[PDB]
Amino acid sequence: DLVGIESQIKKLSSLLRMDLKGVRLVGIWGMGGVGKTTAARALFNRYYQNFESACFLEDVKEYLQHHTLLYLQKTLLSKLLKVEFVDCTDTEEMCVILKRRLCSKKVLVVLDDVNHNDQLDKLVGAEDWFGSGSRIVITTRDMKLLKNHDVHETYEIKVLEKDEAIELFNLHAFKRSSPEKEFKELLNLVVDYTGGLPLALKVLGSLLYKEDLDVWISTIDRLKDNPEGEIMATLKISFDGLRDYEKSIFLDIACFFRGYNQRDMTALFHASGFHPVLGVKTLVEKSLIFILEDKIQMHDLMQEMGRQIAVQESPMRRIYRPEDVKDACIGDMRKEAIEGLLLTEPEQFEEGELEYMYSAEALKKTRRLRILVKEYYNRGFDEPVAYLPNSLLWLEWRNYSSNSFPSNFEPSKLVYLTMKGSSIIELWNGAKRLAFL
Amino acid sequence: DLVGIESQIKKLSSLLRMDLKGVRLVGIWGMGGVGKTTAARALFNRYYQNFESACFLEDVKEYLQHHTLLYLQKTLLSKLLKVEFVDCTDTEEMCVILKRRLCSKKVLVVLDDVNHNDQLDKLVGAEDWFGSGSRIVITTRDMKLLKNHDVHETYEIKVLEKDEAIELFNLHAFKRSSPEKEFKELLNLVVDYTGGLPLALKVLGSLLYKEDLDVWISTIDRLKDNPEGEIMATLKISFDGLRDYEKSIFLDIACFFRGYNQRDMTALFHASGFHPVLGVKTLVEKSLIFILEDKIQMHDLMQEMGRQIAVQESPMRRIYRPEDVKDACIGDMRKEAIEGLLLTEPEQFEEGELEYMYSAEALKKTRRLRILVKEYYNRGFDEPVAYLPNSLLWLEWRNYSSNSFPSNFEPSKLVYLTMKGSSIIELWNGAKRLAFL
Amino acid sequence: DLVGIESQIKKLSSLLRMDLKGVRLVGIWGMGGVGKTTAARALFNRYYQNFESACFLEDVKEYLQHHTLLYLQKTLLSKLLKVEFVDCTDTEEMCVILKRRLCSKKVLVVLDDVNHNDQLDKLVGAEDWFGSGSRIVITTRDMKLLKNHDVHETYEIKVLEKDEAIELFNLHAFKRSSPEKEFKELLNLVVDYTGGLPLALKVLGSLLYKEDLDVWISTIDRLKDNPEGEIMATLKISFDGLRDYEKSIFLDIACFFRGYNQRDMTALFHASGFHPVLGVKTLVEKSLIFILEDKIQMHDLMQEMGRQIAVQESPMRRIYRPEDVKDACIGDMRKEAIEGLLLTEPEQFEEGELEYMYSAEALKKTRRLRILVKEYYNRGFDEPVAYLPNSLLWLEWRNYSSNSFPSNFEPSKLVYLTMKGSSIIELWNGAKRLAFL
Amino acid sequence: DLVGIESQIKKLSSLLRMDLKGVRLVGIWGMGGVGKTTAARALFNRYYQNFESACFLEDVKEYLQHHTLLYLQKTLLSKLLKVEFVDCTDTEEMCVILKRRLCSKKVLVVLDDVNHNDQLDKLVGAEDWFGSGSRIVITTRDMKLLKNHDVHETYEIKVLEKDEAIELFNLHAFKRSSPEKEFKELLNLVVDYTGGLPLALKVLGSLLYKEDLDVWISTIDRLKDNPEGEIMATLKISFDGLRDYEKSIFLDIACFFRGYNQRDMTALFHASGFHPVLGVKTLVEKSLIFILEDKIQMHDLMQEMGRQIAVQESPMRRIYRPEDVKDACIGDMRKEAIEGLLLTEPEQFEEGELEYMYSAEALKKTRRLRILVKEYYNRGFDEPVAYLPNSLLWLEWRNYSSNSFPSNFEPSKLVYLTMKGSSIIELWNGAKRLAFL
Ligand SMILES: Nc1ncnc2c1ncn2[C@@H]1O[C@H](COP(=O)(O)OP(=O)(O)OP(=O)(O)O)[C@@H](O)[C@H]1O
Ligand SMILES: Nc1ncnc2c1ncn2[C@@H]1O[C@H](COP(=O)(O)OP(=O)(O)OP(=O)(O)O)[C@@H](O)[C@H]1O
Ligand SMILES: Nc1ncnc2c1ncn2[C@@H]1O[C@H](COP(=O)(O)OP(=O)(O)OP(=O)(O)O)[C@@H](O)[C@H]1O
Ligand SMILES: Nc1ncnc2c1ncn2[C@@H]1O[C@H](COP(=O)(O)OP(=O)(O)OP(=O)(O)O)[C@@H](O)[C@H]1O
Ligand SMILES: [Mg+2]
Ligand SMILES: [Mg+2]
Ligand SMILES: [Mg+2]
Ligand SMILES: [Mg+2]
Repeated sequence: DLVGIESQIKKLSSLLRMDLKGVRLVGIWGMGGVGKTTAARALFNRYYQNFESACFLEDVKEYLQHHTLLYLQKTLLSKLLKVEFVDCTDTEEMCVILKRRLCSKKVLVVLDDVNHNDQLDKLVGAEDWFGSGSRIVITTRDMKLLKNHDVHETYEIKVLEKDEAIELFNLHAFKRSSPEKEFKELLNLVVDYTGGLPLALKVLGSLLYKEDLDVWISTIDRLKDNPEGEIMATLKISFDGLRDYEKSIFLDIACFFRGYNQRDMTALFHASGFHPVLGVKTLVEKSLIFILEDKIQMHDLMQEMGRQIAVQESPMRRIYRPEDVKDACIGDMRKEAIEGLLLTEPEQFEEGELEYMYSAEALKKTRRLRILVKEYYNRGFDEPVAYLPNSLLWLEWRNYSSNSFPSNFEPSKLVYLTMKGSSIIELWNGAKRLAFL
Repeated sequence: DLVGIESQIKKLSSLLRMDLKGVRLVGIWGMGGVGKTTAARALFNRYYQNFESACFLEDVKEYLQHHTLLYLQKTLLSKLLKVEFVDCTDTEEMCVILKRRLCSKKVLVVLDDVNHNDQLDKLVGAEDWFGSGSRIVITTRDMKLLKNHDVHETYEIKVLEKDEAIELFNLHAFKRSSPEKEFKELLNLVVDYTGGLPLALKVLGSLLYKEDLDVWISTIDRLKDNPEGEIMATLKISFDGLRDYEKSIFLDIACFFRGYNQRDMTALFHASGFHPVLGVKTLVEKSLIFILEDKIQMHDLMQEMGRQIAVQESPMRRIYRPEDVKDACIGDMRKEAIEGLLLTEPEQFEEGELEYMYSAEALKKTRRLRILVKEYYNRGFDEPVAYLPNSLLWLEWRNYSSNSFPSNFEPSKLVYLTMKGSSIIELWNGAKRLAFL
Repeated sequence: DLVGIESQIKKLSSLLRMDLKGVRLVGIWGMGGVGKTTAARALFNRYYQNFESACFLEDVKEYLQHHTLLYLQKTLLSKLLKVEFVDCTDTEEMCVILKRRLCSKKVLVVLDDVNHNDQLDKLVGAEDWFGSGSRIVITTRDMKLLKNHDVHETYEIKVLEKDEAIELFNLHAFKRSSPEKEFKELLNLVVDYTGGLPLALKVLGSLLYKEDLDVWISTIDRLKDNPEGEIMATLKISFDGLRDYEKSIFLDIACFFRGYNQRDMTALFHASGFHPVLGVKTLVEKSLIFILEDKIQMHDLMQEMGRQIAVQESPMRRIYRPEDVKDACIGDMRKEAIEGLLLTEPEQFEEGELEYMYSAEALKKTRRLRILVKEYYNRGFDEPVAYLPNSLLWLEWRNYSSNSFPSNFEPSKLVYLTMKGSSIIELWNGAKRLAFL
Repeated sequence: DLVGIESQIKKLSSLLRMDLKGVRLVGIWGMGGVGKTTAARALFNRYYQNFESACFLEDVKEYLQHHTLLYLQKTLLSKLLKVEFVDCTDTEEMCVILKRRLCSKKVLVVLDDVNHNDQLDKLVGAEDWFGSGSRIVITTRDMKLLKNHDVHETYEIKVLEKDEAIELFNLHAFKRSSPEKEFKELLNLVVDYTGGLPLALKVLGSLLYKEDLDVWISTIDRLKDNPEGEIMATLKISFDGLRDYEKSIFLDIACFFRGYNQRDMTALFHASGFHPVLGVKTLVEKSLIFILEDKIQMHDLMQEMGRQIAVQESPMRRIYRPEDVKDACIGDMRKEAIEGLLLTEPEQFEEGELEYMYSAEALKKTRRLRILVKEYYNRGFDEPVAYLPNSLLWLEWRNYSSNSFPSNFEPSKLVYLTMKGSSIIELWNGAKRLAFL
């Protein structure tokens, strides 16, 4: 029943101001699941009587997946006015027709989802196409398309809060009734799992409906292990579009470095062949990641998205889970595309797979390796390391069994190296290059 | 000519009762091929004159595969009334229009095939959208969508009986004439092969039409070996939708355990990483399996569906057929993804492949193994077993050649173990964990 | 300009007879490229004035690939009559509407391309839907769909003759002008390459248009080596539809046995796991192969279709070309899926690859082998054979270097064995089974 | 604002002449991104008032990807005249209707994008379908379709010049403002990267819009390394269509031989199994390559297209980049499909990978090899060569360490061989065949 929305009509109304002359373009930028269309619909339903004519569209992306762009703009003209479709086999005649016919009128037009600029150029991209008092609202997942246009104001919509999330989930799961004084702990766990994103609340609300308490705990365990693919598909829509390196940057951040320092992240990505100046800016642009106190923290569910995508890959390019380490010991197949590693606690193998993975002869079979992390305290059952291949960019090691680094090691454009081990005599015998740090 | 249908109009009529006031929702839940649309059509054709207006749809799934949901509900309003299409570029205005326009009327509306709840919410999901006396009929393959709605009554439609199946097949194969007193044995074999499911009778009826007796026996042999893919595609439609573990549960049940005990099945699935509380409930929900006397018996054709799907897979994850055992002896490729086994009668190999498969060195190449079944009496040409890898969850062995279990065996969260062998001195030297049984 | 067509209007007219009362169904069955639609159009254009109303469709397959079956039959009613589309969201109401409205009229209706029986049932499948004097023409690639209906007469259309093919090609290549007294030899070679099938003549006619003589010879060489994929796609349309074994039967016939004896072919296919009673009948049914003097001769272009399809396959299951033999000597990859062989002339290897292929140790790496043919006279540089694996079904060997068969050979349900070699003392030492021959 | 276009209206106007009687067909042939539709639109907008009726279409390819050809020509008739759609379920009746109805009128019709001749035949393919004074304009990517028709004149549109490219990019990047006296060097580099092709200017203009100078240099580096896939997709559209050997010819030219001599190129392609008489002619025909001073120079961006396509391939069939050489040293996988090589400067390996690649034992693992180029001066750290496999067609070697060619070398239908080495005693001991040179 539109919970927490009334606080938004004031914010949207304030941006336009409703007393200025001419045309103003406002862009609503979200996250890909947070309330965007519902907010646009609320504004439409409140102010649609002030103008001579108004129109509203949903999911222009799907509309062009079923129809043609010329047809779409054909309907828009026939919606503002009551006239029937006018024949035009050329798009440009239609653009001139919109300019010539509806210039001397005040209208409100809402766009729901756009991804490329020719959409705006063919539909609403102008300044004098509309008369005085007209308002243009464009909803999109990234502000970049808005930036190329002359959008006066923009609004970024954040996730719901604890009280609002609980209220919405309670509304969906129990529309009339109330929990039988035994679901509060489960309520807290479920809502904490999502952390805003009302789409997830809607999906889970319809799932646990007239379901006994016996299935709720199983649902918690499944959600802990499985990403609940239904929401993951809607998030996956935003993933398609990254060209060559943004996927690698996003996968690197999601798999290993979620809340690390920015400067070291840019140093790593620049030294690894990616382009942080472009990749980081556009990833922030598309609301996949956000910067908070010089960190690159993302949403909880987006991390699960990246982890699942990394898992579904025939060559294991990202090993962080313990069982994937076991699968990587086959040999001659998975070594050539390891592209990273993350050693974990050893009380899951019970046969010495962990010691073999970082052994000398195992590391000679891999040739591309950038990230290697070993984070678990030494029990007293470790072995010295020999190879340390000549391709690493990020090094993290716990207690070091060996006396010092091997003499066959070259930094090889290293970036980050911290050693928490308490047994190191000297780092190196001489003074090597250390071009980057 | 709608055989056996007259007994159903009474059952459907009784549920609504036809004398109550307000609106009542009835959900017809079937199996994916049993008569569902035909029953809905019979009810429609019998009671369509009682109401002011009525409408009927087929295969809403396909309709959205060709059109948009907004267009679909646009036609529904234009069907109840004689008015032309009304322009609305937003779905919500259309929902309000249905509520505002057709509230003060009594109508009958039938939905043929739905899969997601937003379909019902956008089309028929309400209580006061329709006037007094309105009836809503929703046909679907699973009652779960009905459960989220306030459906008053539900009806599950079962397969046809022996007499009805024979009558329908005779109608299709010989619409006017009669069998020439030589097809009765073939008639019994063909009808027994299907076992209800009038779709299979329709498919086979049109195939053996003006065909000589010489081809009938060949058809029986082909049907024994081949699953007759045409029907298998319609059943395959229901398979798509299972998220991650329901496919594994269904494949496990179809391949090995069809009529086993429920409790051991849930113990196996819970111990193997799946979620029986969710998977079993939803598989029963989607009418893929049913529970009869604490068993998990399914339909005969669904078993062939699962077996064929398991066969078409580049990594042989399910070996039950004898020739697949031969193909699994290549080595270094099929061992790493064996994920189960089923040894069969040895009078098909004639070269000792069976003894090599369970040999000591063969079992060291496989690391993931949950189910292993060996069911054939010992001729006197067997060999002792050595490895018995440390990953099994289900064990079944015939006469045991070895004296006792190897000392290198750990139960490894075992679940089921029965030994029909008559040569066992002691199970183990000591007392191990045996956490699960 | 419709060459050779006038001889067909008489044949089609004679079948209906044009003086009978009631409704008659005639089915035109072709080959998949021979003139079918053009013949139907000629009959339509000649007799469309005799009836009150008439209609004609093209490529119902494509129409349902873009529209819905309900829409298709909606247009058919609106074509016979001048009335606008009538609303009906259920197909069955539309079928009853056709029966109720157009029963008392005489019409001519032509169907262009159908593949499944529900098309005919929903559109034209009845006897009293049409009034006296109505004619139904159904064009299809296989008579099986006609057989399930009560088609009175059928006509099979064959390829064009030498004179007609030359005339049509000359019309396409030189619509006004004439060859400059130097293209006659090239004309004969090109027309001989196609051998009828006016679609191929149309494709090649538009390709060699205002092209110099220098490119013509290159075109002949390319056509000799390349199958000219454009026509191959139209033929490929018919390939899709074979379920599991018809593809294997067709590939076996195209690759090796084109003009062999029928009885041995059925013996091979029955002994190899296929079903000749079904496969051969339906392949003849779909006009892929035809029987002439107890042979299985096919069209020339269909053989190139099968050969190309066999070539495009990552596992080399059909080796007949000489360079594929070289590619099959890699080892451990191609042996496990050889599924046949055809040794050819040895003056293309010049390094002894041919002798290695049939060597003893090479044949132990293959386990599935049915067809093996060795047809080239012994120069005096051959070696004795040792293994002769225990899976063959068809054997053909030239001059035999060895004295007799190896003692480790079992017939293994052999079917065909002829030996043209002049050096054989005895076939076997004893008397083995020889279950099939 | 249509920069540089005014010089084109005169050229197009001159071809028709605008004073002749009858109908004339003019074909505009471009490159796949150069201004073609905009030029056609300019001519339309200037001369559309002279005729009774006129029509214009865009992207007929997409129109048939969403609609049917019959529907397309249905709209064309309803555009010239004001009448509503006329029912016709057969295309041929529609063609006769166009001939019968609009013959006695003068019209202007523009086709935007065609790929197959039946499009023209069904729409505009005739001479007397239109009255005196009618003009037909057909825009297409290749003149071959025009050649089959009776097109009187053709116009090929070239890329923009330096001044025009700078003006257009400045218009897109700064529509109102001007560069802040610091972007001139960046302007020159960006425009030089594209070299005409206004589509690339449009794409890059919208990307660097209100972007700081810090991101511009990163964009230059990314464009140097990445092909900017957005434009590459539009160019990729033209790639689809080449049948079997044109792709191989194009990949060979793009990867290695861009500005080489024509005659040696045709000799190589003819000797390698391709058909230069067909392949070269049609590649020039489709405006992928052009001939300049007996060279095969292409556009700069098309070379990046070919290089990227060659890179995205699981079997490395084209090794020219230095890191791909490292990836090709795995062994037993990449050797069997090397199909060419290009050795580069050795100050990128620093471990001796280059010497191993051309070593004796490495070359025995490859069996298909046509092109091998080694272009870097000998530092004094090279090794003699032994194998030189018996399959090469093109040889290029720098300073030769060995005394002479190995005695196990056969020319093997060699084509090109130049040796810049200064240490060669004799080419061969005797006189071998040397069939081709
Ligand atoms: N604050 C809220 N109150 C009530 N319902 C909400 C709220 N936020 C979201 N929803 C519901 O959850 C769903 C979320 O989709 P939403 O309307 O946000 O589209 P969207 O996220 O803009 O679409 P996309 O991001 O894919 O373009 C909607 O169906 C909406 O009904
Ligand atoms: N009892 C019956 N009498 C006569 N015909 C039947 C009977 N049952 C099924 N059929 C025929 O067999 C076919 C089975 O399809 P049915 O009408 O059951 O659709 P459905 O199974 O509801 O579709 P789905 O399950 O894919 O949603 C129908 O075409 C119907 O004509
Ligand atoms: N005898 C002929 N005279 C003139 N033209 C012909 C002749 N036979 C075929 N053609 C031309 O060659 C083409 C062959 O296609 P045809 O009309 O035979 O369709 P079809 O083969 O029935 O289609 P399909 O087999 O794919 O269903 C047609 O476009 C037709 O114009
Ligand atoms: N000289 C020019 N002046 C202004 N704008 C141009 C010029 N040339 C191209 N453009 C713009 O760049 C884009 C290039 O596309 P264009 O109009 O050339 O279509 P096209 O290349 O004919 O399409 P295709 O080649 O894919 O069939 C157009 O949108 C056009 O607006
Ligand atoms: Mg939205
Ligand atoms: Mg149904
Ligand atoms: Mg046809
Ligand atoms: Mg264009």
